[PDB]
Amino acid sequence: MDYEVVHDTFEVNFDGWCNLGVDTYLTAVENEGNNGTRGMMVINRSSASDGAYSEKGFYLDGGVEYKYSVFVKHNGTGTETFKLSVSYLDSETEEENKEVIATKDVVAGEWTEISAKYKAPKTAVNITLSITTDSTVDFIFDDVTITRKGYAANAVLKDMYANYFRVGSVLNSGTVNNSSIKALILREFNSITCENEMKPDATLVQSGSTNTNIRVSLNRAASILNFCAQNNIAVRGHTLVWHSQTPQWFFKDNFQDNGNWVSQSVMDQRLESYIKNMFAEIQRQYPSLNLYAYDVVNAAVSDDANRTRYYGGAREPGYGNGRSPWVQIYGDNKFIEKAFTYARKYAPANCKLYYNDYNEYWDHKRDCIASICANLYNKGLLDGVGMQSHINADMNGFSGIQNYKAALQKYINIGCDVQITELDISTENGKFSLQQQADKYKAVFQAAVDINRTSSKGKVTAVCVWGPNDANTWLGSQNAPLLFNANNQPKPAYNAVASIIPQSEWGDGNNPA
Ligand SMILES: O[C@@H]1[C@@H](O)[C@H](O[C@@H]2CO[C@@H](O[C@@H]3CO[C@@H](O)[C@H](O)[C@H]3O)[C@H](O)[C@H]2O)OC[C@H]1O
Ligand SMILES: [Ca+2]
Repeated sequence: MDYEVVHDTFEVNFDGWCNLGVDTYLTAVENEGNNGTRGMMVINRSSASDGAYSEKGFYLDGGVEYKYSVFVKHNGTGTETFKLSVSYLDSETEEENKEVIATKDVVAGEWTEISAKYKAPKTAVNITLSITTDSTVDFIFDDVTITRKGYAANAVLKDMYANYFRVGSVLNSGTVNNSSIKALILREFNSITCENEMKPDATLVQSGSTNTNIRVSLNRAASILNFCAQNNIAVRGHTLVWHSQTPQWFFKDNFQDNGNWVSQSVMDQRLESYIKNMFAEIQRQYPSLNLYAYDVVNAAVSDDANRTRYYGGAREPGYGNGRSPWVQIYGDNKFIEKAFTYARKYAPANCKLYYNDYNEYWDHKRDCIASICANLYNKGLLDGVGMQSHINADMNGFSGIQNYKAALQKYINIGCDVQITELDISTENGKFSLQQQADKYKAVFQAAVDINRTSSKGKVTAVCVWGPNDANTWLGSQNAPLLFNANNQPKPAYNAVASIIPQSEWGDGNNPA
């Protein structure tokens, strides 16, 4: 058992560990760790199955044997039976099986090692270590260890663009288990956004929320944040307010999907609380994470010209289908400035606040987004406009290079920054070739680089692609819309984008400027 694949020694961050059981609480405390170090306390359990867990899919493969080892300590009376358990999901049967791998009776007051060798089936993905007891006893663990068993800049995006902006991609619960993508991200990208795991419905906790204390959870995001903090990859938060992927109950008097719409002043409380508590938890659990940007409000301007003309861009009130529960409560887009105010209040200083939207180069919508953002920038509330940049491969037309530069320029002319937040470039089911997609990718990065070489005030501080490869895109792979194919081989677009910056100007991707 040579290689060490995991070593969690909670000195800085929670290292990807979550509370098992909706009411269990994890708290990392100084000096309560093994050897006087920082340790991880698990409290408030209410059944032998409650406890703590960590998805380690990033680090553990199916069909491989590992030695799993954790030091634990409890402060009760007599012996406690500790259990280490491993869970996976069978990529065939789609069932979660959890087998207890080590059972060990542990005396009070003493740091003890619990460990065993375990080899999960060849078809196991999402391998998850969890610690529990045979009682509902409180405990503390430290020094989790899993083992087996067998500046010159590189030609990589983050290094090539180190003097210009971060270069981002996206991770999700599924891709976080893909070894091959882990290697890709580490090699190329210095920014990650969670595709879904930081949205309101992935983070809000219904049980026990109240108007002035909305409970939140990073359990869905934790392996990602952990992976990013551990490897010095910056993260964009996505997203605090959005008419989509937000539970209806969040908007209802009794925290139930079918309650009554709440008043504006009730919803102010809940809005502020969600925002305060999201920032508090990120700080609490991943203080070393470079949370460089956050999408405070997402996609609030309507695609409908009638609404941008006569209703300040408000979507239609309601829930689902592009309707907005925010407009349902507030009547209006006034909630936007509210969200940025609370975000300015609780975000770290280095965390830049973005209004993010798509079809951002369509005149009537562009004009409305630019106006909203300029008013916010001027009040000190907003730092940047996010251009989602869900575009196609056509140099001409609705998202062609002209419309796109015009929008990039009008955003930059506000004085704020710009980020290109969710870039993908659809071939429209093969209507456009990979060679034309390469041209559009080259045009877009080239336009960002040009802004940065020109002026001044405004900059493009990130360019991010909405996915790591063509096997993992929300547009479906028939639109092959990213820089790497389904085997992570670089496409023509990658070659193209890698050819814009001369070797002399490359810098340190881990310390971009
Ligand atoms: O059924 C749910 C899926 O539909 C959901 O898929 C995600 C939908 O949101 C996508 O990302 C957005 C794309 O558009 C921009 O306007 C937004 O700012 C982005 O958030 C995301 O890529 C999809 O994966 O997730 C899984 C299901 O529960
Ligand atoms: Ca420790």
